[PDB]
Order: sequence, then C-alpha cells, then structure tokens
Amino acid sequence: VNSFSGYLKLTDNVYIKNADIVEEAKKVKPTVVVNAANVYLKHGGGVAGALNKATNNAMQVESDDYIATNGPLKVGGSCVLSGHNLAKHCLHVVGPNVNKGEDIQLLKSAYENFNQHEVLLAPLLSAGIFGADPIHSLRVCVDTVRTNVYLAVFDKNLYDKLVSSFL
Ligand SMILES: O=C(N[C@@H]1c2cccc(O)c2C[C@@H]1C(=O)O)c1ccc2[nH]ccc2c1
Repeated sequence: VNSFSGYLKLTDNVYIKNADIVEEAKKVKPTVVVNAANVYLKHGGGVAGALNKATNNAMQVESDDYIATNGPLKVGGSCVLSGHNLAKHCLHVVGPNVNKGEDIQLLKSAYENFNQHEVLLAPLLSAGIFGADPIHSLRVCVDTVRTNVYLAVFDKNLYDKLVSSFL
C-alpha cells in the first residue's frame, strides 16, 4: 500500500491521473519524482521548468554542479539527484526531443531507467514540449516499465484522450 490517490489503473504496474506533477509531488513526497530533463540539465520550461521553479531554483543549482563535474547526460540516459522539497530523489531522465530531431527509438531506453526504482511519480517522457505523441509515449511506457509508475498528466483533455484510447 502506498499514498497515491485517485489514479486510474492501466495495467498491473502503470497508473495514471490528471494532475500537476508539482502539486502531486508536494502532497505525496514520493521516494522518486521523474524530471523530463535535457542532456544539459537546463530546467527552463515544461515539466523541468515547473519542477525547478517549485524548488526555488535549487534543482538548477545542484544540476549545474552535476554537469560541471560529469558533463552532459546521453539522450536516453538519466541521473539521480536530490528531490529537494518535492521528493526524496529526482530521477532526471532524457527522452528524445523531436523538436531537435532525436531518434524516437531512444524513448524505450529512456523508460528503462524507471526500472531501477520500485515506485515513481513521473510525466510521460518526450511528451509536451519534447514533441512526441503522448499516446505513443504511454504505449512505450506500459511495454517497458515493470516497476510501479504513477503518471501525472497535466492537461485534462490529453488525460481523457490517453485513457479513452488505451489498449
Ligand atoms: O509541460 C508540462 N506538461 C506537459 C504538457 C503541457 C501541455 C500539453 C501537453 O500535452 C503536455 C505533456 C506534458 C505532461 O503533461 O507531462 C507541465 C507539467 C506540469 C506543470 N506545472 C506547472 C506547469 C507545468 C507544465
């Protein structure tokens, strides 16, 4: 038993809710919140900009130190950093950004990072400003992630479409 409330169950291990991932994290304080990161960990907009703003820019400060030490992530890769006031940990995961021409097949590799964590609060990778089809992102998620994932979908109209079209 865990503290996520109001989710619709899609599969054995994937759940979904129309919610603001920032507000959900602020209320649940999950062990892991996933950020929709880029390889530079520049949290300017979309989910990343919102999560970072909610940390009062502490996420960005920590991220800049991480990059200065380690260099950029790979598309499809991830790193674990602090969750600040939102979660114990933040898993920064880089899905491919279609608006940069990145190979959509890397989306499966991106979701594989979730399997290293027993339970996660997460957005749909490569959705939103990353330019992928969210219906496809959900199919890859369901077919790749084996751990328990609670997906927060900000847009109500999109949430209803994701549910109504789910096979
Ligand atoms: O950019 C976000 N979300 C994406 C989005 C936005 C508009 C239409 C979309 O289809 C999508 C897919 C993504 C998702 O829902 O994960 C997002 C998330 C939480 C937020 N809180 C405060 C600002 C804010 C923005």
